Amino acid sequence: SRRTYTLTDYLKSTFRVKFYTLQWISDHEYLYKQENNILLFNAEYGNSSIFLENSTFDELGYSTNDYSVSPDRQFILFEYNYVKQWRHSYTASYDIYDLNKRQLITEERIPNNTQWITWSPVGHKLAYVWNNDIYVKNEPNLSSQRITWTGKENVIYNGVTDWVYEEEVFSAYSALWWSPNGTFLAYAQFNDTEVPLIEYSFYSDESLQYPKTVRIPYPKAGAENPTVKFFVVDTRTLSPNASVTSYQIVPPASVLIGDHYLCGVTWVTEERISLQWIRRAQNYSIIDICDYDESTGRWISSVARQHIEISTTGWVGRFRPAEPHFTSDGNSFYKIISNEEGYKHICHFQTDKSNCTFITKGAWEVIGIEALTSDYLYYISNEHKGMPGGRNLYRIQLNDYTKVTCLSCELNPERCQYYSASFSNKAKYYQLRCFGPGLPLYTLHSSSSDKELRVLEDNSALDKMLQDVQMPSKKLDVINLHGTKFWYQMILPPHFDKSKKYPLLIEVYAGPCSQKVDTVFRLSWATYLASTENIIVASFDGRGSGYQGDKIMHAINRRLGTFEVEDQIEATRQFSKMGFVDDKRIAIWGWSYGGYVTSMVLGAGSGVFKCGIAVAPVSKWEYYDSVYTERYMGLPTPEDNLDYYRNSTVMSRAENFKQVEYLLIHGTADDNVHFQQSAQLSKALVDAGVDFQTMWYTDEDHGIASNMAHQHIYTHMSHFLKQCFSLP
Amino acid sequence: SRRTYTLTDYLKSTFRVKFYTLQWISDHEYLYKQENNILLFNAEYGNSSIFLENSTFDELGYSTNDYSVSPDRQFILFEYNYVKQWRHSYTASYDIYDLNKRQLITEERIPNNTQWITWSPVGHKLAYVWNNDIYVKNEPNLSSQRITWTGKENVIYNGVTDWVYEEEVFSAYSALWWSPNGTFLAYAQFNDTEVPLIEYSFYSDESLQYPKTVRIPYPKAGAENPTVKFFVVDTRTLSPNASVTSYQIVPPASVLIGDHYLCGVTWVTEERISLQWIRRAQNYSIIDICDYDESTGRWISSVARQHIEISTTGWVGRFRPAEPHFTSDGNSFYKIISNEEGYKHICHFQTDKSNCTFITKGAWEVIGIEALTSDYLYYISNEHKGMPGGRNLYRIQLNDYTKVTCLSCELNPERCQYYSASFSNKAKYYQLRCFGPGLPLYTLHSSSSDKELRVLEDNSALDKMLQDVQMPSKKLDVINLHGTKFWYQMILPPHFDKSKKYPLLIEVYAGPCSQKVDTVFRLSWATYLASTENIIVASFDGRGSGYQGDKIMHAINRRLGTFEVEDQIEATRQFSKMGFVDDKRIAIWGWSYGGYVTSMVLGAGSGVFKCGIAVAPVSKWEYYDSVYTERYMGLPTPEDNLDYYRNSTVMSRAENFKQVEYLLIHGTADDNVHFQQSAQLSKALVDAGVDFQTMWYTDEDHGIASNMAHQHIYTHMSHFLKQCFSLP
Ligand SMILES: *[C@@H]1O[C@H](CO)[C@@H](O[C@@H]2O[C@H](CO)[C@@H](O[C@@H]3O[C@H](CO)[C@@H](O)[C@H](O)[C@@H]3O)[C@H](O)[C@H]2NC(C)=O)[C@H](O)[C@H]1NC(C)=O
Ligand SMILES: *[C@@H]1O[C@H](CO)[C@@H](O[C@@H]2O[C@H](CO)[C@@H](O)[C@H](O)[C@H]2NC(C)=O)[C@H](O)[C@H]1NC(C)=O
Ligand SMILES: *[C@@H]1O[C@H](CO)[C@@H](O[C@@H]2O[C@H](CO)[C@@H](O)[C@H](O)[C@H]2NC(C)=O)[C@H](O)[C@H]1NC(C)=O
Ligand SMILES: *[C@@H]1O[C@H](CO)[C@@H](O[C@@H]2O[C@H](CO)[C@@H](O)[C@H](O)[C@H]2NC(C)=O)[C@H](O)[C@H]1NC(C)=O
Ligand SMILES: *[C@](=O)([N][C]([C]([C])[C][C])C([O])=O)[C]1[C][C][C]N1C(=O)[C]([N])C([C])([C])[C]
Ligand SMILES: *[C@](=O)([N][C]([C]([C])[C][C])C([O])=O)[C]1[C][C][C]N1C(=O)[C]([N])C([C])([C])[C]
Ligand SMILES: *[C@@H]1O[C@H](CO)[C@@H](O)[C@H](O)[C@H]1NC(C)=O
Ligand SMILES: *[C@@H]1O[C@H](CO)[C@@H](O)[C@H](O)[C@H]1NC(C)=O
Ligand SMILES: *[C@@H]1O[C@H](CO)[C@@H](O)[C@H](O)[C@H]1NC(C)=O
Ligand SMILES: *[C@@H]1O[C@H](CO)[C@@H](O)[C@H](O)[C@H]1NC(C)=O
Ligand SMILES: *[C@@H]1O[C@H](CO)[C@@H](O)[C@H](O)[C@H]1NC(C)=O
Ligand SMILES: *[C@@H]1O[C@H](CO)[C@@H](O)[C@H](O)[C@H]1NC(C)=O
Ligand SMILES: *[C@@H]1O[C@H](CO)[C@@H](O)[C@H](O)[C@H]1NC(C)=O
Ligand SMILES: *[C@@H]1O[C@H](CO)[C@@H](O)[C@H](O)[C@H]1NC(C)=O
Repeated sequence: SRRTYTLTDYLKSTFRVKFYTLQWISDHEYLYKQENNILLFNAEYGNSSIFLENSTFDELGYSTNDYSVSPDRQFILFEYNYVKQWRHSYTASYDIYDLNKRQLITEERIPNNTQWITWSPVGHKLAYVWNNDIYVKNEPNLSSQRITWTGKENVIYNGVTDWVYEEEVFSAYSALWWSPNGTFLAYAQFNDTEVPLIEYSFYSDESLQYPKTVRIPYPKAGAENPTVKFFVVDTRTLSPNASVTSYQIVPPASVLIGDHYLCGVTWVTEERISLQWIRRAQNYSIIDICDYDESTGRWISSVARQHIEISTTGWVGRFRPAEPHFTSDGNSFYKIISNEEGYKHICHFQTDKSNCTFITKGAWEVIGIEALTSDYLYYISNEHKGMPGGRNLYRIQLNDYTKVTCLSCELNPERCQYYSASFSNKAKYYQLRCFGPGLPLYTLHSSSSDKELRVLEDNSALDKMLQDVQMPSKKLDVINLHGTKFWYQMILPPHFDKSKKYPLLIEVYAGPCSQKVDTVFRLSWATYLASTENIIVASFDGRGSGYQGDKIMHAINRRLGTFEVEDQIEATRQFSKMGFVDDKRIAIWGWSYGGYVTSMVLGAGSGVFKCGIAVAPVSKWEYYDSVYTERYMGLPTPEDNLDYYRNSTVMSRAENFKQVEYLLIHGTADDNVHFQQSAQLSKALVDAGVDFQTMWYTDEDHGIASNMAHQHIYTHMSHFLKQCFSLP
Repeated sequence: SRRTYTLTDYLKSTFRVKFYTLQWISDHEYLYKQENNILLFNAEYGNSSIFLENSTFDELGYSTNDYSVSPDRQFILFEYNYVKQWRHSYTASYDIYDLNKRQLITEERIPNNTQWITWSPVGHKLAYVWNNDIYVKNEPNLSSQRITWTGKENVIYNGVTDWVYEEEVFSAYSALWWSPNGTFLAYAQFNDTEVPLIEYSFYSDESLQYPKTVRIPYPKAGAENPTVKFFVVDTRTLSPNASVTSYQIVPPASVLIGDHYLCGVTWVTEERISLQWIRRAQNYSIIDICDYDESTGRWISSVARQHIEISTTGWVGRFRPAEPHFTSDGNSFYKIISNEEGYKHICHFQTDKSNCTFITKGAWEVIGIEALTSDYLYYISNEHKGMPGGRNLYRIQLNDYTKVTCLSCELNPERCQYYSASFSNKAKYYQLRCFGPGLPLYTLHSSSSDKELRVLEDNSALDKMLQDVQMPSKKLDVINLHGTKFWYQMILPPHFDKSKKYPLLIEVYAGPCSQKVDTVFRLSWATYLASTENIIVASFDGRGSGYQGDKIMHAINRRLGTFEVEDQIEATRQFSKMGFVDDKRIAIWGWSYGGYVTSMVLGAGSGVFKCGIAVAPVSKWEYYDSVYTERYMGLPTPEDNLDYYRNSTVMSRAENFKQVEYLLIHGTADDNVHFQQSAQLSKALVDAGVDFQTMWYTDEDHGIASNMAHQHIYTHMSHFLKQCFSLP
C-alpha cells in the first residue's frame, strides 16, 4: 500500500463496482442474467433453473442490449440496434422469440427504428410506436393493426412524448398505458405545431462535407408550448376493416381553462383510470378519476372524484406532483403531499371525498411509496437518524398508523444507510439495494418474517482490491446558516495530515430539490483528486435543496441564482476557517445547474474563490425550456417575473470574472442546455475585456459521455485545477 | 530607462501611422478628405480649394461612411447605414446630393439595403443593385429603370457576385461594368440553385431567444458550382415602356465544354470589350475580345481575337490570371504571363494575332501593370536589388523595350524599398506610396519631368513618438534549402544581444503565392512581442511562396501540406542553430493558411516546436471552397487527386500533437474557413487522446475583427505564449 486511486483508475473503471439486477415476474420469481443467460430464480428457495441459455443469443445484427419476457411467459422480446436520442428516448429493432416452440417469430416482424414497445399487463399483446404512430399486435406472428395516422416527425407524437415532456414531465419517452387486463390502451398525443425550434450544428464524422443542422421543437421560457390530447382505446374492436374505438378524456374545467400539462396516468381497475393534470404555472394540479360507462364507451368524470393539490409558496411536488397509489378495490388511495409544516408525507385519500388523512408525520420526508397490500404500505424515507442524505425502507400498518417498522435500518448500520427496494408482484418478497456509505450490497428478503434469506451481491471482490489502494475517507456533517442546520460532505485525502493546509474543491449542483450531500458510495473524479492530488472535495446543500421540507426547498422560488448561490459562498467561507484548508486555494465546479451556480459564484466578487469550472451551464433562464424554467421562475414578463429573470443571468456579473480563473466547457450538440448559453456567456466576458479559458466538445451532448470525450474533459479539468493550485 | 511598445500599444493603436488617400478625378486634379471637408487639389501647382465643407455633413443627420462624386462633378453620392456582409460585400442606404443647388435630392431616392452602386464613367448616370436585380438612374431626380427581374435571395444574382466569386474570383462584390462613355452596361449573372448550403448558428445579441441559422450557398471542393452568364445592356434604349435590349456573350468553345468561371472584364472601347474565362480546372484560361456589330446589336467573337494562356506545371496567374491592359485603340494589349523560364513578365499582345513579345525578362517578376500611354508603360516589380520582398515603380519605353527607368528605386533607398503607385488620367502625375522599411511616406510627382513636386505625408509625428520608445529591428536575409535560397525575416528585440539566447516565434502563412517576408513597415503584435517580451519573431518564404517564378511557386501544386510545411521546419531548424536562439523555447503561430501550416508543423513530430497557436485553420481541404481549393489540389476523386486530399488533413497527424502545447482558436461565425474545420480537428484530437487548449469566439467572422474580440484574442495568445515560454 503506497499507490493511490488514479485518474486512470477512475476513467477506465479499473475498480469494478458490481450490482444485481433482477426482474420479478410473479409474487415469488425473478429473472436474472448470469454469464449472458436468463436464469429463473425462486425467491423462497434460491434454487434456479434456465429460462434462456446464453448461446440462444446469436448476435442478431449487432447484439442484445435488453430483453423483455411477456407476462404469460410464452414469449420474450429481444432489443437490439439501440440508437439513443435524448436522455430516455431511442429507437431500436426487435425480435419476438416463441418460448414454447423456442423459435424466432419470422413473419410479421416489428419495424426497424421502433421508438417504443411494450407487452400488455397480462398475456402477450404488443403496443409499439413507429414514425410517431401506434401499433397493436394481438399475436406475435399475426399482423399488427395501425392505431393512429396523424404521426408526423417533429409535429405530431402519438405514443411517445416530445422533447419537453420527455425531459421535464414524464422522464420517459413512453406515452402508452395498457389497461390492467389489456382491454384498453391509453395514450397521449402531443402537438408541437407552434413550438419554436432550437437549431444547432452537428458535424458528424469527418467524412461529412457539409454539417447537418439538427432541428428540435423545444419551447423556451415563455414560448408557445406543445399541446396534449388523451385517448383511451378499446382494443376489443381492433380489426382491419373496423375503425378505431377511442374516447378523448379532457382535463377538468379548472385546468382546461388554459395551457396545461398531463403529468400522470394510473389505471386503478379495468374500468377506472386516474389522470393527473397540472397548469402551466405548475402550482395547481388535479387528479381526475374517470369511470368507464359500459353503455356508451365514454370515460366519465365527477367533481366528487376530483382532488386538487396546490402551492402558494412554490410548485407542486418535487419535480412534479407525486403519483397516486390506489388500493386494490380502487376506492381510496395513498399519495405524498406537504403538511401544514411543509413536509412531504403520505396522505390517505378517499376516491370520492376531498379530505385526506396523513399517515406519516415528522420533520423528515417520505421519498416514495414502493408497495401497497391489503394490509400494509411500504415506503422509503430519509427519517432514520434524522439525516436527509440517507434513505430507508419502512412499512406502516394500514389498520394502525402507529405500527410502522423499519426493515433496512439496522441490517448494516455502518455499511448501509441508503436503500431503494424492489418488491415481488404481491409484495411477498423484496430485494434491498444498499448504496452506501459502505460498498453496495444487494440482498433478498421475505416480507413475511423480514428474514435476511440471502446476499445477492456483496462486492467482496471490490473490497479486496481497495485494501491496497489509499482511498480517501468521506465524512458528512452539519453547519449552521442563518439559523438553519444544513448538510455538507467532504472527501478527504488519505493519511490526512491536519498540520498541512489542503486546497479545496467545492462540487456544486444546488438546483431546486437537488441533493448533493448523501451517504451514497461513489468512485468519482473527486476520489482521484483526494487519493492522488491531495485536494479536499466538499459539497453543500442549502436553501433550495430538497428532502428537507418546502420551507428550505422553496426558498429560491421565483428567484433562481440567489439564495442557493449565496449559501454556497457562506458555506465555503465557513469551511475555509478549518485549519486543514488553504483558504487561498479554493475552487468551485459544477455541471448544468452546477455550472450556472458556479458561474454566479465566481462572478459574485466574494473574493473567496481563486478559480472555477463550469460544465454545460445555464447562463440565462430565458434560454432554458418552459416547463422547468417557469416551474420555478414563472413567466419572463414585466407583469410577472421579468425582473428576476434579468438580474439572474451570469452575463450580468461578467466584470467580476476579472478576479478569478474560469474554465467554460460545453458540448456543441447539447439539446438540453443549448451551446448558445455558453456562446452568449463568452461573448459577454469578451465584451467585458475579461480573459478566461474555454473548451468546446464537438458533437457531444449534455452528458459529454462518449468514451474519448469523457476521458478528455476530466483530464483537462484536472490540469486546470492543478494549474490553479500550483500542484505538481 | 525608456518605454517599450506594449500589447496595449498594439491593441489601442496608441502610435498611429498616417497616410494620404486621394482620388484622381482628371489628368491633373484629385479629391482628398481633409478635416472631413473634401478638398480639390491641383497637382500642377499644388493649390487647393474646398469642394464640400464639413458643414454639409453636420446637416445630414447620419454618420457618413463614404461618398462618391459623379464624374461630371454635378452630384455627390452619400453612403450611410453601412452593414458588412462578407470580405468585400455589404449593403447600405444612399443619398444623392446636388452640388449646384447644394440641396439634397429627395425625390426618387435610392433604396435602403442597396447591394451595389456606381456612377457611369462619364456624366452622372447611376447603376445599382437592389434585391439581386439591377437598376439604372439616368438622372438623380427621375425614377430609376429596372433591368433584371430574376433577382432571388441565395439563388439568382444579377450585378453582384455570389459568395465564391466574391471571395475567390473578383475579390469584389461588384459584378457590373459601364462602357467608357456609358453607352453599354455589362453585368454578370450568377445561378446558385444547385450549390449546397453551408449552415451554422449565429446567436446574435444576448436578448435573442433562439439562435438564428445562417445559410450560404457555398461550394466545397468537388461540389456543384454556381453558373454564370454575361450580358451587355445597350442602355440607349432604356425607357419605361420599352424592353431591355441586351446581348449575351458566352465563353469560347474550349471553355464552354465544361465548368468554367468568368474571371475578368475589361472595356476596350465603346465597341470592343474583353472577357477573360478560365476552366474550372484553372490551368487553362482564355481571353475573348468581342466587337460591337452596329447592324445587329450583337457582340461578336473571332478565333483571331482569342488568346490562350495555360500552365503545365500548376495554375494560371497568382490568384487568377493577370489582366490585359489595352492601348487606347485596342489593337494590342499588355499582360503578365509566365515566360519560358517560369518568371512572370510583361508580354505585348497583338489584339488579332496569337504570338506575343516579352518587353521584360529576368529572374524576378513584374507585380502588375499600373498605367499605360501611347509612349510608356509603368509597372511594379521586385527587380531592384534582386529582393522579391521589395516593390518599385518602373517605366518602360514602348518603342524601345531596352529603355526602362526606375522612377522610385533611388528616391529614398534606405527608408523605402516597397512601393505602390497611383496615376492620374493619361498618367500625367502619380502619387508614390512607400510602405517600408521606414515610416511610410507619400509623395507626388510629375511624369513629364519626374520632379518630386511635393511631399503629401511623411509621418514625422509618428517618428517623434517612436523615438522615446524602444522599438524592435527588422532584419531581412537569406538561407539555403535543397540548393535554393529563400528569404526570411526577423523582428529582433531592442538591444539585441547576439550573446544571450532568446525564445523564437515563427509567424507563418505559407499559402500558395504568399509573401510573409517583405520590407513593409508594420506596427504589429510581433512589435510588442519583441519590444516588451524580448521574443524573436521570424517569418520564412519557402516553396510554394510567390514572386519568385513558377519553379518555387508551383512546387506544392496538387500537394498542399507538404513542401511548404516541410520548409518551415528546416528553416527554423536552422534559425535554432544560430546561437542567439534558445532551442528550448520555439513556437509557431498562424492564421487561416498559417493556422493550417502551423497545425501540420506541430503534427509533424519534428521535436522542434514546443507549442503553437492556430487561428481559424483549414484542417481538411475537402471543407474549403471549390475555386480556391481545386486550383491547387484538383478534384477530390480517385481518378484525380483524392489521395493527396486525404493524407494532407491536420487530423491525419493528430497522434503527434501529444507532444506539444496546442491552442485552437476559431470564430463560430467564420463564413470563409468554416468553424466545422476546427470542430472536426478538435474531434480528431479528443479521439487520439490529445490534450490541448481551445477558444471559440461567438459570432466573430473570419477576421475576429470586432473590437473587444480583437483585443481578447491577442491578449489570450500573449498569455499562452508567455506561459509556454516561461515568461512572467
Ligand atoms: C471643419 O473644417 C475646419 C477647417 O476649415 C476644421 O478645422 C481644423 O481642424 C483641424 C483638426 O482639429 C485643426 O488642426 C489642428 O492643427 C493643430 C496645429 O498645431 C494640431 O496640433 C492639431 O493636432 C490639429 O491637426 C485645424 O487647425 C482647424 N482649422 C481651422 C479652420 O480652425 C474642423 O475641424 C472641421 N470640423 C469638423 C466638423 O470636423
Ligand atoms: C396541431 O395544432 C395546430 C394548431 O397549433 C392545428 O392546426 C390548426 O388546424 C386547424 C384544422 O386542421 C386549422 O383550421 C387551423 O388553421 C390550424 N392552425 C394552425 C396554427 O396551424 C393542427 O391541426 C393540430 N394537429 C393535430 C393533428 O391535432
Ligand atoms: C436580483 O435583485 C434582487 C433585488 O433587487 C436581489 O435581492 C436582494 O439581495 C440582497 C443581497 O445582496 C438582499 O440584501 C436584499 O434584501 C434582496 N432584495 C430582495 C427584494 O430580496 C437578488 O439577489 C438579485 N439576484 C441576483 C441573481 O443577483
Ligand atoms: C502524402 O503522401 C505522399 C506519398 O507517400 C508524401 O510524399 C512523399 O513523402 C516522403 C516522406 O516525407 C518523401 O520522402 C517522398 O519524396 C514523397 N514522395 C512523393 C510521392 O511525394 C507526402 O509528403 C504526404 N503528404 C502529407 C500531407 O503528409
Ligand atoms: C442541468 O442541471 N441538468 C443536469 C441535471 C440532470 C443533473 C442532476 C444534467 O447533467 O443533466 C439542467 C439545468 C437545470 C435543469 N436541468 C435539467 O436538465 C432538468 N431538465 C433536470 C430535471 C434533468 C435537472
Ligand atoms: C486564409 O488564408 N484566410 C486569411 C487570408 C485572407 C490571409 C492572406 C484571412 O485572414 O482571411 C484562407 C484559407 C486558405 C485560403 N484562404 C482565403 O481566405 C482565400 N480565399 C484567400 C484568397 C483570401 C487567401
Ligand atoms: C425450485 O425447486 C422446487 C422443488 O422443491 C421447484 O418446484 C421449483 O420449480 C424450483 N424453482 C426453480 C425455478 O428452480
Ligand atoms: C454460458 O453459460 C455457461 C455456464 O452454463 C458458461 O460456462 C459459459 O461461459 C457461458 N457462455 C458465454 C460466455 O456466453
Ligand atoms: C376485410 O377486408 C378485406 C378487404 O380486402 C377482405 O378481403 C376481408 O375478407 C375482410 N374481412 C372480413 C372477412 O370481414
Ligand atoms: C400560481 O403561480 C402564479 C404565477 O404566475 C400566480 O399568478 C398564482 O397566483 C399562483 N397561485 C397560487 C395559489 O399560488
Ligand atoms: C490654382 O491656381 C490656378 C491659377 O493659375 C487656377 O486656375 C486653379 O483653378 C487653382 N486651383 C485651385 C485648387 O484653387
Ligand atoms: C438556374 O439554374 C437552374 C438549374 O441549375 C435552372 O433550372 C434555372 O432555370 C436557372 N435560372 C436562371 C435564372 O438561369
Ligand atoms: C408608359 O406606359 C404607361 C402605361 O403603361 C403610360 O401611362 C405612360 O404615358 C407611358 N409613357 C411613355 C414613355 O410612353
Ligand atoms: C490541366 O489540368 C488537368 C487536370 O488537372 C490535366 O489533366 C491537364 O493535363 C492540365 N493541363 C496541363 C497544361 O498540364
